[PDB]
Amino acid sequence: AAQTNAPWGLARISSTSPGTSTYYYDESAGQGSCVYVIDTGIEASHPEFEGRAQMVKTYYYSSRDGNGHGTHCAGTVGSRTYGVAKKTQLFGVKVLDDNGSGQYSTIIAGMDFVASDKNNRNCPKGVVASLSLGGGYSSSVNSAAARLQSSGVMVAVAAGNNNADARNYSPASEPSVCTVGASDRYDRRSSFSNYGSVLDIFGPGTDILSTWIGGSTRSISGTSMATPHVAGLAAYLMTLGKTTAASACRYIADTANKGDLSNIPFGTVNLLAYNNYQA
Ligand SMILES: [Ca+2]
Ligand SMILES: [Ca+2]
Repeated sequence: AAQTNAPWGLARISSTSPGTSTYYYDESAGQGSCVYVIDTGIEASHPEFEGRAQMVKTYYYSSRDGNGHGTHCAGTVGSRTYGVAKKTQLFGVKVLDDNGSGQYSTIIAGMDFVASDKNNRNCPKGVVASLSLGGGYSSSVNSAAARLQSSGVMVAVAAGNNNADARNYSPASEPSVCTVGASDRYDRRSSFSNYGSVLDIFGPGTDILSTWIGGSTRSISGTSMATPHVAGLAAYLMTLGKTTAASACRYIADTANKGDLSNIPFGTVNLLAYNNYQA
């Protein structure tokens, strides 16, 4: 299948070179996989989700996304027009309030929730979690991410938007998960993206168009935007049977576009997520 006039980041992960505008993908489109979006929530009634999204847990007074971040990033995972894996099932877990903030104790509880809730869901091709959040280093937050990964969930996390070494941020600095940096449409590291030896992969992160609350759309930038491209790609590749939750991050790094990015400091991987699609 091919989506013409696609958002640049979708086209970028289906191409060996920048500057294309078609997103090529296998029709299976992540069907049978499930992706938890752990964020501000999901506006599940947005037409772009086609009924494939639902809120399963909130830690505040409502389940509604009053912010937009969670709806945006879920749309990059699996909305019809803006998503990588267009037939996946999306579950929302609201660990951030409508101002986009959350306590570490709540974030940890949300990850432990996913590790157990997945056992109650029908996800025959596997389970992914997308965490576009982060803050200062916390061994307790890292441990919670490691637990989620160990339980059988492919965990993708943002490297952070500080233009610094990701070793000082959590859960980015936890080695056992998939830590995602951000790139722009000209194959430069996004000027805000963290770096360091703990990064596993880069994905598109500058000027990412996706769903927004109020049934709308908008374009925003961050490593928070890059992470759902990798989460969607993992769900897409697990549905195809090419990899599992335990090895998906390694498989994506193995099959990435290598050496394409500019302004990558020595010691950081030069790997850009790529779906290797051949019609
Ligand atoms: Ca290339
Ligand atoms: Ca890693």
